[PDB]
Amino acid sequence: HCERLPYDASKWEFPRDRLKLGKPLGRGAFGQVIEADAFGIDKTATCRTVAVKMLKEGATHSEHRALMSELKILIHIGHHLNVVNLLGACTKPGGPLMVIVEFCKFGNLSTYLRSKRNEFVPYYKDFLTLEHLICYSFQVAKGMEFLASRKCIHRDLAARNILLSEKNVVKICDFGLARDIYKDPDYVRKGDARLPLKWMAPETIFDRVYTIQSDVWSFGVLLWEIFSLGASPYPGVKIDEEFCRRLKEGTRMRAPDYTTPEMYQTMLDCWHGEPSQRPTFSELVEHLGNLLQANA
Ligand SMILES: CNC(=O)c1ccccc1Sc1ccc2c(/C=C/c3ccccn3)n[nH]c2c1
Repeated sequence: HCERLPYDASKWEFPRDRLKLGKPLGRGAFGQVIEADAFGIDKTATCRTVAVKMLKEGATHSEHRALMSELKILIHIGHHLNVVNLLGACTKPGGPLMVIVEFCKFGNLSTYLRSKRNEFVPYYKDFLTLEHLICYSFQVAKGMEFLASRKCIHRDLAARNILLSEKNVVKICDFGLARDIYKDPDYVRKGDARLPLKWMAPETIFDRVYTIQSDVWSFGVLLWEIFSLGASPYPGVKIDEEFCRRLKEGTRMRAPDYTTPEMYQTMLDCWHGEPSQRPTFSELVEHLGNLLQANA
């Protein structure tokens, strides 16, 4: 019910003429994220690279409403290291709605990890290591625990919606309308929708129920993506009625190439058939914290 939420223009509004729009970072049918240079958005009189979401030719007022509600929910959520943070917005009539968040130098985590297969050692400068992988996992759990604390759920948690910034900081985001879900193989036709089926819990697939505990299922798939170094889930499996049936039956992915035994058990835990029996994000934070320390 985001339509009832506040937008405080005195706090968030940023002049469109102080934004210099650059190259696209992601394009969907109706939306896009573009790299931009912003003058003084978060520090007095200093230029800052940012990411701005706005609509595209083809969009209608209903996409505009959805983008406005995205802005309001980002205000409600507030700041945490492990979520992409809102820096401002352009909402003034006469120009397009723009939602401005921090820029994350390395882009999405799925693409990034997939590029590091020849630059990974379990235990070489700028090589990824097992510690990196556990560290990213822990950070995303911290960010999700934070989102849950705000009574929000993600609904599209996946490595493609995690960004890598400087100093090995990862941030949860959602490309949303700025992803071409009609051309993206990760989204599969189900009725009138294109859904991220490989990341979805059985209750979401079958009952269209979304909760924080269904986000936990997705987090388990995210873990598999991290510890496969950006591989595509359910390798060599057609995503159809048979896939969904077997998932309800209890079929799970095998251990990915770069996992530890306890990381794989954590994936299986997140994939409990019973939502209430999956760990919470708070439990995951504690566990991943211990695993990180054990690695060190
Ligand atoms: C919930 N809404 C959002 O997450 C959101 C809001 C406003 C603007 C964008 C986003 S999502 C997003 C997507 C990509 C980014 C990037 C960087 C992308 C990048 C960087 C290098 C190479 C390729 N891509 N930084 N920040 C981003 C935020």
